[PDB]
Amino acid sequence: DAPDEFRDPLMDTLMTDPVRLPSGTIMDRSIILRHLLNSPTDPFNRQTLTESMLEPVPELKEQIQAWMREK
Repeated sequence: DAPDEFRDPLMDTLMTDPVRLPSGTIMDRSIILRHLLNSPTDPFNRQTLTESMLEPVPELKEQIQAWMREK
Protein backbone atom coordinates (compact mmCIF):
# COMPACT_ATOMS: atom_id res chain seq x y z
CA ASP A 1 0.00 0.00 0.00
CA ALA A 2 1.10 3.63 -0.34
CA PRO A 3 1.43 6.40 2.26
CA ASP A 4 -1.54 8.71 2.62
CA GLU A 5 0.33 11.79 1.41
CA PHE A 6 0.89 10.16 -2.00
CA ARG A 7 -2.86 9.48 -2.51
CA ASP A 8 -5.80 11.62 -3.61
CA PRO A 9 -8.04 12.99 -0.81
CA LEU A 10 -10.28 10.25 0.64
CA MET A 11 -9.15 7.91 -2.14
CA ASP A 12 -6.94 4.89 -2.79
CA THR A 13 -5.47 6.30 -6.01
CA LEU A 14 -1.82 7.27 -6.34
CA MET A 15 -1.20 10.86 -7.45
CA THR A 16 1.18 10.62 -10.34
CA ASP A 17 0.76 14.35 -11.12
CA PRO A 18 0.01 16.15 -7.83
CA VAL A 19 -1.20 19.75 -7.86
CA ARG A 20 -1.99 22.09 -4.98
CA LEU A 21 -5.18 24.17 -5.00
CA PRO A 22 -5.08 27.63 -3.36
CA SER A 23 -7.06 26.22 -0.39
CA GLY A 24 -4.25 23.79 0.35
CA THR A 25 -5.78 20.59 -1.00
CA ILE A 26 -3.31 18.44 -2.96
CA MET A 27 -4.83 16.10 -5.54
CA ASP A 28 -4.07 14.63 -8.93
CA ARG A 29 -4.08 17.04 -11.83
CA SER A 30 -6.27 14.57 -13.80
CA ILE A 31 -9.11 14.77 -11.25
CA ILE A 32 -9.27 18.49 -10.72
CA LEU A 33 -9.01 19.36 -14.42
CA ARG A 34 -11.96 17.06 -15.20
CA HIS A 35 -13.95 18.63 -12.38
CA LEU A 36 -13.21 22.09 -13.81
CA LEU A 37 -14.67 21.04 -17.16
CA ASN A 38 -18.04 20.87 -15.37
CA SER A 39 -17.70 23.56 -12.63
CA PRO A 40 -15.35 26.56 -12.01
CA THR A 41 -15.15 25.73 -8.30
CA ASP A 42 -12.90 24.25 -5.69
CA PRO A 43 -14.87 21.00 -5.15
CA PHE A 44 -14.33 20.97 -1.39
CA ASN A 45 -15.01 24.54 -0.20
CA ARG A 46 -16.96 25.92 -3.22
CA GLN A 47 -14.65 28.89 -3.86
CA THR A 48 -14.03 30.00 -7.41
CA LEU A 49 -11.26 27.94 -9.00
CA THR A 50 -9.70 28.05 -12.44
CA GLU A 51 -6.97 25.93 -14.00
CA SER A 52 -4.37 28.73 -13.86
CA MET A 53 -4.63 28.83 -10.05
CA LEU A 54 -3.27 25.26 -9.67
CA GLU A 55 0.38 24.82 -8.71
CA PRO A 56 2.68 21.84 -9.31
CA VAL A 57 4.32 20.22 -6.30
CA PRO A 58 7.66 19.14 -7.82
CA GLU A 59 9.28 17.73 -4.69
CA LEU A 60 6.24 15.59 -3.95
CA LYS A 61 5.95 14.39 -7.57
CA GLU A 62 9.60 13.32 -7.46
CA GLN A 63 9.16 11.66 -4.05
CA ILE A 64 6.25 9.63 -5.43
CA GLN A 65 8.22 8.49 -8.48
CA ALA A 66 10.99 7.49 -6.07
CA TRP A 67 8.53 5.42 -4.04
CA MET A 68 7.29 3.68 -7.21
CA ARG A 69 10.88 2.38 -7.63
CA GLU A 70 10.48 -0.29 -4.91
CA LYS A 71 9.35 -3.20 -7.09
